Amino acid sequence: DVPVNLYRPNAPFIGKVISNEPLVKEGGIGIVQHIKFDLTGGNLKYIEGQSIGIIPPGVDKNGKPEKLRLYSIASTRHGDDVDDKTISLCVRQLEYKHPESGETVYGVCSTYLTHIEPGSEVKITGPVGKKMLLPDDPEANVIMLATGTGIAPMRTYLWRMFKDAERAANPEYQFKGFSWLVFGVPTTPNILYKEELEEIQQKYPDNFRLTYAISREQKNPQGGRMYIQDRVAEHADQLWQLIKNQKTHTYICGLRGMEEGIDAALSAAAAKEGVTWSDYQKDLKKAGRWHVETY
Ligand SMILES: Cc1cc2nc3c(=O)[nH]c(=O)nc-3n(C[C@H](O)[C@H](O)[C@H](O)COP(=O)(O)OP(=O)(O)OC[C@H]3O[C@@H](n4cnc5c(N)ncnc54)[C@H](O)[C@@H]3O)c2cc1C
Repeated sequence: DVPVNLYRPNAPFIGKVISNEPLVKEGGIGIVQHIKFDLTGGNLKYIEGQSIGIIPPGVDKNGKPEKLRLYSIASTRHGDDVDDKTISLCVRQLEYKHPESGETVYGVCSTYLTHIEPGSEVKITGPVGKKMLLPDDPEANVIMLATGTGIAPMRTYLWRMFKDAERAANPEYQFKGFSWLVFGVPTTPNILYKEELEEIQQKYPDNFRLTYAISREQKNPQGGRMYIQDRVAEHADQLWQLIKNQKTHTYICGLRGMEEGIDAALSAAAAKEGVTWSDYQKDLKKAGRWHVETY
């Protein structure tokens, strides 16, 4: 029932860019763009929590054709316009240091995508992934630990839950559980979808809690810069008591390196009640209630 690999890299869907909008505001670090693709002409269908491949043009340094790169789908199954005609991505331009031969190195597929113009055609494959699916249970609790572009699966959950046009389009999914997003970025202009995240929390103050960890603007109790792991440490007992509910799911998305600090905090929380988190977490993983996708 879950759509997967409707398109494969030997014969990918040639979609077309509708829009390419900036998500990082003035005064922020880096470039993250919201890119929306036209899916008409084909049959790419997808749900929340899945990814797609994009194959960038050109060859590598060895002269071989470039391979696909996976990106978390940033839209619900219906697309941003709730017309079931498009798909959106949340793409950050990878750029890095001198000791990788040169000076600043720019990632192939990410630079391509963040600079791509409306009207351009793109090789799209997928969808893929069953690790990050949203439960159909409206009474489910959904904890969302995200940094940077790991917001993208979170945005698909939240939009389906809380957007007026989504509610009207999903008679069966009228969310009434609780959801809690801890979102980690370096500055306030780097809060992707800040306006819409905060508006969702205004409409649904009892069903959505939004928590930020902004490193360049906030210190943890030890005097260091604030990260997502610090906010989880700070709310560890609440987060543990939510996790004990049979209906509670937890999603972790973003660049790799966050999972350790999150675990040590929940380890100290669980231990208070004579539970070793790492084994309890094994059972949550088998139960399909502990979702992680870092990269
Ligand atoms: C399931 C999944 C979902 C993803 N979702 C998203 C998403 O929603 N948004 C998004 O922006 N990205 C996402 N990514 C990452 C994305 O797929 C690409 O890896 C990323 O965009 C960079 O690709 P590129 O083509 O720009 O870089 P490449 O040109 O392949 O450059 C990457 C390579 O350069 C090196 N490198 C990278 N960073 C550094 C560094 N700091 N120092 C030294 N060397 C380095 C490594 O060898 C790495 O393999 C996702 C990845 C996966 C696996």
